[PDB]
Amino acid sequence: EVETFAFQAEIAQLMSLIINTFYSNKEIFLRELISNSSDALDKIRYESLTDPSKLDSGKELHINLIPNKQDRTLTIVDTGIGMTKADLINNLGTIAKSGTKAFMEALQAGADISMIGQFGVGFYSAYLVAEKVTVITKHNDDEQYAWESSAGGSFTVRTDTGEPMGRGTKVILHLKEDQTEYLEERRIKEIVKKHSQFIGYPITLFVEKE
Ligand SMILES: CNc1ncnc2[nH]cnc12
Repeated sequence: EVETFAFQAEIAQLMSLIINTFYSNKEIFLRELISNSSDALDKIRYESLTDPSKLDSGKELHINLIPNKQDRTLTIVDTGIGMTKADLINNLGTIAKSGTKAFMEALQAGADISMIGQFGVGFYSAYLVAEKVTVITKHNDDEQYAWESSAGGSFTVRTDTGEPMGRGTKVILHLKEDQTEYLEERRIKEIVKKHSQFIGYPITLFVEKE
């Protein structure tokens, strides 16, 4: 059972702008997604301070980066608070409609695309490098779901049959054919050290057999 939804018009326009604008500094996508994971780990931590049973689904708090050259995917995994089905449908827990309107107003007044995170919609910078994004997520108060979109104005939500993750979110980037540099260990390391060196959770870069 798969359900299909239309993006609100402002989010559809934001995604088409990210996909079709000439902008060379694409590497900022990974900074924005690591920051999103850190915010979600802060949230489950705060809830656990008064109710430790919230970590019955997993006590480790971390971020993993997993490249796969055979599938041409780069995946970002966190053990944060996760998303309910309502959260996924509601623009992955963001205020994306008003955030877009601010981002547009800022771009006209001189800002550039790398400031996207200051408006609450940094998740959509994934489309600088991906042609499709799949999101797997599990919140303590709901079941495991998969969200997916290739842009084009719609997304799908379904109940996920894959491996149970316990609690958290997985962002799988199906990369554009000319953006494979972001599967290389040296390149990922460079980007993390430049943009994310003070994140307060351990970041582990997996390697491959090759
Ligand atoms: C983008 N929305 C998110 N909500 C909850 N956990 C996450 N981890 C990465 N992105 C998120």
